[PDB]
Amino acid sequence: QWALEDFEIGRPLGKGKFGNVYLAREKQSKFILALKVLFKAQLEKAGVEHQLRREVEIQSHLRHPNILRLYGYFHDATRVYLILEYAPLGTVYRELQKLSKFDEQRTATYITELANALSYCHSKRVIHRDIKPENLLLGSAGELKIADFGWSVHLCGTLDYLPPEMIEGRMHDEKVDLWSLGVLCYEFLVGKPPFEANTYQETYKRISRVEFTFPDFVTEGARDLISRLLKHNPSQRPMLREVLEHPWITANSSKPS
Ligand SMILES: CCC(=O)Nc1ccc(C(=O)Nc2ccc(Nc3ncc4c(n3)N(C)c3ccc(C)cc3C(=O)N4C)cc2)cc1
Repeated sequence: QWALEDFEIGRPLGKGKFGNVYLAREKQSKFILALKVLFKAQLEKAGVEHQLRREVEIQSHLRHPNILRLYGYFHDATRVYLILEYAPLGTVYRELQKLSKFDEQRTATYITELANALSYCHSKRVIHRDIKPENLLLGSAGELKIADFGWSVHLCGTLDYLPPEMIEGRMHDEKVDLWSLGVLCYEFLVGKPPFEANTYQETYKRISRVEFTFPDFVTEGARDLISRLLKHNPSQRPMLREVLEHPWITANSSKPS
């Protein structure tokens, strides 16, 4: 059992189409968290009510330090309420806007944390998560959090992290997450994703043909990891544990492996 009157509400942390996210506090415990408010009107008007309920079941049964936790959920008259972990330091995207680009040590550490979280996801038969920087949150210690369990709260950015097999409407694997990592790692180091262009058409062209280059300052190890991940055909992409044990990752990250 949970009800709305069990929570004090503070400010909106994000406003969205399918719903909003609020800072909140359970009244008895005084414990800070977040309350996602989704409108049933707009959930049935995309036929996803039982696509949402699957994600609720997915996220509630995931316990991982780098996955945004789902404590519980309830419904009133017309809205679904998700009781969610609050991440005090905001989106990885914002951090990247401030710093422009990340250094090798933070990048590799973030990539470690994602890879662990994703390996865990793959172990629970969860073969894909979205991990664009806007959908990755930061905990109180700066530790990275996969937050995307549907219906998020945020130039050609839509295409930018999609692998060829998806843009091309072919079948897509657990290897999609590897392409995403490739894209993130590049973005962290460079401050731009690898296939950015002024038109969707051009971005497609570059994704499709895997055409990208590195600025001078990117080191050969970083270049090696990224080139290993950005492969057109997904079966050539390395396994998640080849990422956790890559020379550049172990050399530069703090979180062990
Ligand atoms: C000049 C511009 C600038 O830097 N200006 C600025 C101004 C203000 C701020 C700022 O206080 N931003 C901030 C700080 C903390 C959070 N935490 C958070 N914790 C948990 C969240 C969640 N957000 N929301 C919205 C999600 C967002 C995405 C996804 C996929 C999932 C979630 C989600 O499910 N939950 C539960 C959010 C926002 C930062 C920067």
